[PDB]
Amino acid sequence: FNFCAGPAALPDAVLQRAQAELLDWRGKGLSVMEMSHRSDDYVAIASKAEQDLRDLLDIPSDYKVLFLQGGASQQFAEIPLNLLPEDGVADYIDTGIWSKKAIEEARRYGTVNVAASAKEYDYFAIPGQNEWTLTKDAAYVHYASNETIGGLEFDWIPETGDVPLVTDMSSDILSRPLDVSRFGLIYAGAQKNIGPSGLVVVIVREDLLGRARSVCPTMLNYKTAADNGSMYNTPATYSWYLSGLVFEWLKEQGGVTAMEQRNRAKKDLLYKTIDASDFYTNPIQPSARSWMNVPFRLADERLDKPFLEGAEARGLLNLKGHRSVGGMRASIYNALGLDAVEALVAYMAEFEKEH
Amino acid sequence: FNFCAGPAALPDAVLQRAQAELLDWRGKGLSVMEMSHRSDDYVAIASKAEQDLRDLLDIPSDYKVLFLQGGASQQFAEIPLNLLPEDGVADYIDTGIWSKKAIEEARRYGTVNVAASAKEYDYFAIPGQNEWTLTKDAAYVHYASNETIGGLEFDWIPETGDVPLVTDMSSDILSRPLDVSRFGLIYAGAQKNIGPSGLVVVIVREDLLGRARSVCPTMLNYKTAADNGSMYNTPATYSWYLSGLVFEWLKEQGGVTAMEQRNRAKKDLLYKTIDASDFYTNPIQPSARSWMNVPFRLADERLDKPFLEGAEARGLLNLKGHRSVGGMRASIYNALGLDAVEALVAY
Ligand SMILES: N[C@@H](CCC(=O)O)C(=O)O
Repeated sequence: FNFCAGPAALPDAVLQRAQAELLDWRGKGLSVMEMSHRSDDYVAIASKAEQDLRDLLDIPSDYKVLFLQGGASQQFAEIPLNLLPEDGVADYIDTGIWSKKAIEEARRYGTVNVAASAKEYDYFAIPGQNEWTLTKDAAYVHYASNETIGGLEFDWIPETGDVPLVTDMSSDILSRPLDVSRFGLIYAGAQKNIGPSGLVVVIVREDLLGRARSVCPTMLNYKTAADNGSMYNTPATYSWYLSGLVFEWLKEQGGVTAMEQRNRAKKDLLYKTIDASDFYTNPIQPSARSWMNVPFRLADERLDKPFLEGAEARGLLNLKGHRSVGGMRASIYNALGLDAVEALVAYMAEFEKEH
Repeated sequence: FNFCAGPAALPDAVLQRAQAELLDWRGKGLSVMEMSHRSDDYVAIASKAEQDLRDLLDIPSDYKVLFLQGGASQQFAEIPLNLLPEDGVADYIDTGIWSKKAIEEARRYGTVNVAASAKEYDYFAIPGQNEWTLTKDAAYVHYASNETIGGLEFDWIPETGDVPLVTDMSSDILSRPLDVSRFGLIYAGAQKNIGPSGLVVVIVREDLLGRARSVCPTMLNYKTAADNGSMYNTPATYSWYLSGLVFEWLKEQGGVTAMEQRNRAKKDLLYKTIDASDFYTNPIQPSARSWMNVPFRLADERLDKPFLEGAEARGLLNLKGHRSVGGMRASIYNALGLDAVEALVAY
């Protein structure tokens, strides 16, 4: 039971599958690691991963789906490099640490307008859109769907008229249905629900491609990736394959509709437990409580060490909160079942009783 | 038996170890795939990978060793972005496809002087340095030590004074001893002679860092990966771990001197076969014949189909040449034993 915020737990079945065929994929005598990315076998693996992702999220045909490298952090530069004209303005929304890192990298490429900030609510809530100061002809509006450390998540899709929406969904993509047509670009570092580290998925409106500024590297150009099936150069071949295994696994589990029902029940159970007493606390207003990342603290912080030691004594790993916040944090991505949250909540009850 | 140009086959010992501990690395109930890069277990893996590499090539202490993403191609932009002042000049050496790709990308960031071209020699030979037109005040000199497609390789190191040497060693790194101190920057896509795709190794003089131009992305700034142990953000954790297994394996095999002895054998054996008859042809002059990639044409190109068939028949796979090349090519990287070249010369 691995509650780590990222890289995240992979489903057992996915790792078992990758393991069983690691030396000899489909009896061909080759690891997927040993495959040329231009071989028929690898092309079919890659094309199927792309298609399975379109199927999962019902991605419209006028979106490109890219499998890139460099982590979500590299997108903080790739987005304005591709989508922000040199004299333009980008709107950014600040809801915590990751949306602030995106902001900082964009300033190096042009003018950023920070159109809203959760600091007015001490990051316990997201400012409603009526408080936003959007720029009329902004090149795009950027926000982080889910702040992994802060446990703060959009339940809703911002209305921005004709300005393309751009969203970091690294930590909650594929956790529930998603109306992709609302967005100009969706991206996700894979190490939460998609899969293996390094890999990044970018889902982008075709009509937004082709305007990368001249200083954008070829390898950071969306149109170049799109035009070459994410194989302009050598891709992260094993990582791309693994994410394919995850997409297949997701489909067999009942897709994003099923993840929604499961993730809602998981999130409800843990929040119910925390809200029950004043021994555990989560200060995030219900309207923006993340389904994926659940920070909480104990009333008496002197009990942190015992809590974590006991948690590790049970099978409940990596509940330690990010050092910026302290306390605890249960990350409960797609790969974690209700049994995981059941076991956590059972220990939390046992612990409260003794203390 | 895998004569593929990329990626290299991985040593069976490595893949078997990777398979055995994919779910439960050293009894911790955890996949390396699921380890945080900030965790102590993964920190030790990554440090040991770095250190083993440093040992393997005898990298001096004033070199940073970076584990990056995005393929060797991405270095075509990262190099000028970090090492080429906007008001400056870079010398590039053209010996074939990959060194020309590197040139074309560089031109987007400043002035590029192509100081030498194998064009005059139909890429059958490398122009000696006295034919070169180096720029005295150059930020660096870039060349590819091994042109993977063309079988064209340097056996000598350019002497460029106080101008930094920047070299693409994707296909030949770790195949022979290397005098790292001669270079400003070495980079290598891991897929070619190490095995893991995506990952890139960059080996760069400390004193070259810190001068990247304002438009350089944070994630493509060498100083950034250098000051953060290649972990400013999440690295390609699995590929890094894999490459570490390969480094461990290389030490067990006698390291890089032992690789040199083995590769010279494989190289010399295949080349002996081709120079024996008029049946096969390699046009590359002996002085620049690659040890790593060995292209050869058939006297009757209309008989190339039964060359391949009888090869797919036997164990010998992936011998067809690049779309642009036309013919055959064998890649005899480190993980390929003499028995493979033995097997090949027979059929
Ligand atoms: N084999 C599981 C871990 C099992 C456990 O310790 O709970 C995994 O790595 O996904």
